[PDB]
Amino acid sequence: TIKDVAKRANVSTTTVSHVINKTRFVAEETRNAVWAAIKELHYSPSAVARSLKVNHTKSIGLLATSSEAAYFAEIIEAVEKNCFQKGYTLILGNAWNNLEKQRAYLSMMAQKRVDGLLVMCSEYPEPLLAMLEEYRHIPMVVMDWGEAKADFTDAVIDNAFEGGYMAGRYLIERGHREIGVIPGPLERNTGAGRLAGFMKAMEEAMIKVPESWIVQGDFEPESGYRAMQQILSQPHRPTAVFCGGDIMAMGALCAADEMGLRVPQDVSLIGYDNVRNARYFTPALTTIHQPKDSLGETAFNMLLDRIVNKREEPQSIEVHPRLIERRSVADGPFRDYR
Amino acid sequence: TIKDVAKRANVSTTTVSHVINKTRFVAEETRNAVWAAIKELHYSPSAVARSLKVNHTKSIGLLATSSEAAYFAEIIEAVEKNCFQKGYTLILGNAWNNLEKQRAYLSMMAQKRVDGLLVMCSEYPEPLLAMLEEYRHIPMVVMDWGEAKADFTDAVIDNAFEGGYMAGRYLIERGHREIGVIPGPLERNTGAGRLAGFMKAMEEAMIKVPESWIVQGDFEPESGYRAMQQILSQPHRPTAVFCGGDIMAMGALCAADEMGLRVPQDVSLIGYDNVRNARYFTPALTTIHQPKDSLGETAFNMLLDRIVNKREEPQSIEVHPRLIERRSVADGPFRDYR
DNA sequence: TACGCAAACGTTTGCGT
DNA sequence: TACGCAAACGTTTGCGT
Ligand code: HPA
Ligand code: HPA
Repeated sequence: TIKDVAKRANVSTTTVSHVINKTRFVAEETRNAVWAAIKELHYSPSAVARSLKVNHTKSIGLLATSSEAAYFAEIIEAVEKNCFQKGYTLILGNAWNNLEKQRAYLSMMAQKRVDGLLVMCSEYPEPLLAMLEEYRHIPMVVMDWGEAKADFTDAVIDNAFEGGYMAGRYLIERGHREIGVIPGPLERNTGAGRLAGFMKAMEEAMIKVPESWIVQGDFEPESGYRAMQQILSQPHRPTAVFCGGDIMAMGALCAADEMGLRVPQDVSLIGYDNVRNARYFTPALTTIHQPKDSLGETAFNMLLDRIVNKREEPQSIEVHPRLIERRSVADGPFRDYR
Repeated sequence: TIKDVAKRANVSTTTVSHVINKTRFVAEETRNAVWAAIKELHYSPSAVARSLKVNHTKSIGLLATSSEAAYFAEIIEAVEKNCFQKGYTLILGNAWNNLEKQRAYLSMMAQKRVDGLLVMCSEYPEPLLAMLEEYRHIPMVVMDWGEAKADFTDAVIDNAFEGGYMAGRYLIERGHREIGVIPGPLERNTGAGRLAGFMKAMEEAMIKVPESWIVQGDFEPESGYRAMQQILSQPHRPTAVFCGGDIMAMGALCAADEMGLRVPQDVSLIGYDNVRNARYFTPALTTIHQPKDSLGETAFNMLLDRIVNKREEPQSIEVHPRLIERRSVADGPFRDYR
């Protein structure tokens, strides 16, 4: 069709091209003439044709886990913002923690020739680390690890341990000594690592959380419901709960309510993520905030780098979590003795 | 690179192609040989090269409004599921109700040559109806209108009016006669149309909602907070509130709480959307459920049709909302007199 | 029986003059 | 000064034999 444009215009397609991408000087007269064509002809320059030549699609892929999840969801909208303002196109893909599903999108992606690869897989088994590294050729960053798992990728790191530690600390310094925890999947950084940070702060205070007081969640409100229920539903119960993430928290909240307990009056609860509307939880949720936005833009940024600046060596950037005091927490029994 | 494969293999690229797409018979012997190459050579067939020939990208675009929003978010994850299982690639794009932003992605999209176009723009001014129809050439469906605005598109329709009406009805039949409403943007179906459905049921009962009892929200919890606050914060207040959508509802909830009112003890409240975790709202939210999933798959489906079956005429499919009774509502003063 | 020749898809870009 | 010739990018596919 570029051939058609050049013809109504009586100029080479070579010309037509040039004006369309201001890649060389063209007489005004001519320049206009081209547009004239472009417009009546109702011309849309084929990006694939062009991609085929110039060798780059100007499009990138999000090999994510799932997008409905609050946490996720926000991280994405960010990444998207950055793609846009920097001309990039977004290819969203959810593997649902499914190897086959991953090997698939991974491939679809390579074939579709995405310029770089954004990776958010949550769990990362050897089997996955492997597939991932057969595409080391395509530039990519994994935006969800705690430490730098491989050498063939860039990494953004959240310090979800210092976060877990802040979480504990707060409770500790609030009067609390009988604490419970519902962590996320241990096969996940935001899961395991958060917990760990929490437990250190605890050992440091010689608080010993009883195993009957620690219940695994899956980051989904239902898991939160069940956990909290399991906790409060027992002879002896803590006065404070640390919840692996805000939506589970939102779950934990409900159940405590359905069991007629008061938050934070009867049970204090602190979560983690600082999700968009945790402030409208009831009560307004006190949590640890994860800089999802920065996390996103910081990821785009590294990728872009490797991309244009053709960087080879790996990189890793740390991002930092911070306490947000809302109102789901209250002074514990030992506050006055400190 | 296909040329490279055919060479290690000592066969025509023509061959190589054929085996890769089982498009004609190839001697086993040969067939294997090819793979052999494909594999060591570590070959990934270029989809763009191929797209250039076969004329179809096998990829589709979501010209959406925003993706973090609960409602939205879910609709998307659906659409994505369907793209995947049907080989399609997803291009997510948020125009944020910004014309320029829209004219942009719209174009990026056409140039990128998406096979069909999924449209979810929320507000739709003439200026937008126009741009949209300059791409009538690219197959597309708008999955967010109440009636069929244009003739150059397919349409999935939600009956958000029958929904608004159900909403009212419930309240009516529960003992309620002093009702309030926080609707979504009137420039939106889920906004206006829901309201309307609500108001009819009201006129039908000769309930007259006082204008000081109806407050616009923007579908965001903060708007909900403010509205509810505005309502309950006044001499005379209703005994029941209909909330244009679940997250705003979640907002309305909080504020009522911060004003020491009880839900549904002091104020009954019913929302709309039936968002993924409205069950974990506190109290468990009673709302109108919107079949987002079906809405999604139903959209993919129509598009696919036009796409493969090269359908020209427009179509429109209706989907239906339904009452979900949770516990944010209680019998009003007139329940016994019915 | 089983496979190749070669032109085409829609652009970009180096050497021209 | 201001523009074209023509080959190339990586595939697919019709006519062959
Ligand atoms: O894996 C996760 N899923 C959902 N929310 C989360 N917040 C932290 N990690 C996660
Ligand atoms: O426009 C909307 N935004 C967010 N949630 C919604 N639920 C219905 N309509 C909307």
